[PDB]
Amino acid sequence: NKALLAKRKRLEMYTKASLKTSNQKIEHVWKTQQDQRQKLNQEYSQQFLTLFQQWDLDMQKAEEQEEKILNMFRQQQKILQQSRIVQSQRLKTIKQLYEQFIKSMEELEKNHDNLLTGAQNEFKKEMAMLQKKIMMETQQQEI
Amino acid sequence: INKALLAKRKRLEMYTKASLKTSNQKIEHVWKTQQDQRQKLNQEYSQQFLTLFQQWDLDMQKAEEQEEKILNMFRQQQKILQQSRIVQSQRLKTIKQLYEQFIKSMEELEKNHDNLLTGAQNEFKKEMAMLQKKIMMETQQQEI
Amino acid sequence: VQNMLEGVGVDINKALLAKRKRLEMYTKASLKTSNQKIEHVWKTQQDQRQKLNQEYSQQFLTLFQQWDLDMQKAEEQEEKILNMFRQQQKILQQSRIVQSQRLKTIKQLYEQFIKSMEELEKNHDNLLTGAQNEFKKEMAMLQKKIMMETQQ
Amino acid sequence: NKALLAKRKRLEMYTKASLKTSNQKIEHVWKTQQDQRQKLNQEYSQQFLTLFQQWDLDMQKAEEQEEKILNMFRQQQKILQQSRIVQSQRLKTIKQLYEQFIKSMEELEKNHDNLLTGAQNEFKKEMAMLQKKIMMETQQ
Repeated sequence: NKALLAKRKRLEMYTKASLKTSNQKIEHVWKTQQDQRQKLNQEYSQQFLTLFQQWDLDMQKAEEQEEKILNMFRQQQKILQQSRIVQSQRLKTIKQLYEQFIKSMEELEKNHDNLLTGAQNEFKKEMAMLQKKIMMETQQQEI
Repeated sequence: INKALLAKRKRLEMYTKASLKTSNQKIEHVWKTQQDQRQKLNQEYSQQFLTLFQQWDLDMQKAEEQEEKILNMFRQQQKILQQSRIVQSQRLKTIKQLYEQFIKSMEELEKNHDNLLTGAQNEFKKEMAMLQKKIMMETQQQEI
Repeated sequence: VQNMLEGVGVDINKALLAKRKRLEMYTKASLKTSNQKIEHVWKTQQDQRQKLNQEYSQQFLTLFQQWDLDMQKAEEQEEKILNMFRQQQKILQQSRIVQSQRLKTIKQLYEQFIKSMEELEKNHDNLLTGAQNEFKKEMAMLQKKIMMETQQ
Repeated sequence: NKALLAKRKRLEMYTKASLKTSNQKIEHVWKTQQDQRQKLNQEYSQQFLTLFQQWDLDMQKAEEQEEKILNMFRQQQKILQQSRIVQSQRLKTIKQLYEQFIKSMEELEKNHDNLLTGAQNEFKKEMAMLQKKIMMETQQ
């Protein structure tokens, strides 16, 4: 009976050990599956993170280049506006110079008119004197 | 005799006066003609220059209007370029957030599943232990 | 008497075989059931992971479809910007050609004006010469008349 | 009659000289006035020539600057275009990576199904051996 109980205890210990091992092997299958699902998620998350980081950097570069264009345009828009302003001033200058030219010609005409009248009056006196000389030197004297 | 001589003299003097008056008037008409032609020429060109200046002023008014349209067009194009960048950044944020939500939902599901699996595994262990205990008790030699 | 104990032994071995067969049948059935229950937990978990994937895939598909449509609209906007610019670029280059012509026109009219004044001066020189010569013929005729008539 | 002809010739010579002198003095007034009109034209022509030259140069620079703005616009139309192309590629890349991810998870599910089946079958063999051992040893 001591032998009987020793045999029973031996079989019970072996059963306990066998169940423990068989269950642990199944537990390792769950852990493997879980490891592989997490590994797959980590691999794709790294790839998505790389894409999102590259996209964010490209948007930062695009913002930087917009700033460069705005500055370039600001400068060129000022030069273009000034070149139009100068042309409008040029038109005003030519119109004013033309009016000045016409006015100078009118002032000169008035001066010339008065000088010509004086010269014409002298010419008339000279011609009258010439005819008076001819008349007096040819005319028959009174008897 | 002297009355006749003086009448002849008076006649010649009147003719001389009339001739000088006419000859001088003809020269005076040359001055007036020259003056007329110079003024006519100035008036003709002034009218032409005025037409050109008026047309030029209107064309400068149109050129300023069109210059404003093309600069506005560039500024409007910049608005489109800037907006498309802003929308892209929003899109990136939306996709990034949806991806993080997906990963988080999978992690939450894993935690729920872990607890459910532990419970099921414990029941399985009890059933296997019960099965082996049944085999042992039904086969074993009884105490004497 | 020994034959009896031996005959008892056969009935013992028959009983032993029957007991073993019964336990083997029960074990087979129990392992099958216990494994099936675990398999169902696995299938449930797998169903819920697939359901989650299907739900997110639908949401990602919506985002990608909306993005594709927005790129089609952006291509439409880009085409209108070009077309409005092409029209405006033509009007602007035409304006600049006209103002170039205006400078040429004014420069030519100015040169024509100066040349006309020079030509008029030359014509006026001939009108004065002609008038002075006519005056010189009239004075000679007048003197001839006075001379001839004062001798009479 | 010799005296009469001498007198006439003297008066004719004087008249010719007087008309010549009087006309020359008027001609000089005319030439002076003409000189002053010609001088005035030359002064203004110099000023107009300067303005026209400067205007021509300013129109050359205005043409070049307009060209720069039109060029700047054309360069941005290319950037807005290359923005649309890069976006479409980016969308394609993300969409493909997402589909790959979903497909990989489906493939993993199928592999995991086989790992569980295999483990369950090994477990069944282990329990059968264990029962056989208990049975054989409880009789001996």
